[PDB]
This record gives sequence, C-alpha cells and structure tokens, in this order.
Amino acid sequence: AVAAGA
Repeated sequence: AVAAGA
C-alpha cells in the first residue's frame, strides 16, 4: 500500500 498526498 502506497499513499502520497494530503
């Protein structure tokens, strides 16, 4: 699981 941002 990879999440980037805000």
